[PDB]
Amino acid sequence: MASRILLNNGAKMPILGLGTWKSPPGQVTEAVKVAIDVGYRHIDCAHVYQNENEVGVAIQEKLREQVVKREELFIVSKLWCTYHEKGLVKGACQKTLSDLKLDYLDLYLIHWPTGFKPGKEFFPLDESGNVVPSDTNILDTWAAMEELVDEGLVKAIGISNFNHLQVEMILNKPGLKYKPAVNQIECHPYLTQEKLIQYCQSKGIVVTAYSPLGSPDRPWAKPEDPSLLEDPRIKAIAAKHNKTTAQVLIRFPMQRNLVVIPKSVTPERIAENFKVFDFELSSQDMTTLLSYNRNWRVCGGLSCTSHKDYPFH
Ligand SMILES: NC(=O)c1ccc[n+]([C@@H]2O[C@H](COP(=O)([O-])OP(=O)(O)OC[C@H]3O[C@@H](n4cnc5c(N)ncnc54)[C@H](OP(=O)(O)O)[C@@H]3O)[C@@H](O)[C@H]2O)c1
Ligand SMILES: O=C(O)COc1cc(F)ccc1C(=O)NCc1cccc([N+](=O)[O-])c1
Repeated sequence: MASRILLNNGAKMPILGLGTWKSPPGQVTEAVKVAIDVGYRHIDCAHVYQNENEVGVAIQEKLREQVVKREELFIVSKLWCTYHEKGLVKGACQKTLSDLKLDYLDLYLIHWPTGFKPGKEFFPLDESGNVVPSDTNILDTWAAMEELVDEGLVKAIGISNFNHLQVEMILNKPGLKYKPAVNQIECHPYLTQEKLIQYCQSKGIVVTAYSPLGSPDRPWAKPEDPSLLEDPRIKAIAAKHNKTTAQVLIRFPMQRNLVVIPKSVTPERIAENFKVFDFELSSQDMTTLLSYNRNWRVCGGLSCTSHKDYPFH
């Protein structure tokens, strides 16, 4: 298992990265420092996570310390929904760059296909509680992303939470200049994504799996929800291989040619989660894990279901 995957922009992307959604601002600097110290070279970020400044402190310190060189890091961020208009994309990218202490991003994603009304609120609401859409579509937002490549702000551009038809819309865009390098989607044994993964891979788009552990710290968790880390069937595979359940859950997407971005702020788990390059799941293990699919989503976007571009109908 090589550590990097070749993207369709000619650059290589580390297949294991550190997630940062929900990482508290007072803990994420040390989390990223530890991650870099123990071998991580890819950090997944977003403006909406409200902690990019603190992620950036860690990156800058490790560059200053010469623990790593900038060209060895692969830093990803995402354009939030309230910045889909053409005139807002560059400034949104530049705010993320400033916060992360970077001159360029390795990859910048459209975070969700849904555009929302610009303003201070990340979820602008009407008086009845619906999110207020923007009238800017995915194709014009994509053209604005292409400009960022042509200005040197980002090395690669991609998409996130785009369904099959939305990916195809991008690929079929009149005058398309750069194909998306990545589609970052939720993926784990309860949401195995065979159809969307095969489509993206067949077009040369690399898939990144988010919430690979089932996001046990998601803010909307309910007790009746299934739990990957506690599933006896997955624990049994881990025991057979003398690895933790989390390690199995991270290795699983790796063997599907996916990138995977487990989140932790716990030093011992950050290190544990990286120790996944030294064992192999069998084909039978892989098919068994795939069999657990139930189309269960951490990020279901249930408050966004009437948006013309809601992705999960
Ligand atoms: N593009 C998108 O729309 C989108 C959506 C969701 C997520 N993402 C990205 O994907 C990343 C990962 O997804 P996620 O944050 O939803 O959840 P996740 O990575 O599936 O799970 C994170 C949770 O698992 C715990 N954990 C981590 N390693 C563990 C281990 N070895 N043993 C036991 N528990 C462990 C963490 O606890 P501690 O931190 O307390 O250790 C945290 O509670 C995000 O942080 C974000 O970067 C992107
Ligand atoms: O979107 C992520 O990366 C994780 O989830 C969130 C993180 C945040 F910091 C804030 C909000 C979310 C969240 O609600 N994310 C879910 C979401 C967002 C936008 C649109 C949709 N949609 O289905 O169209 C869904």
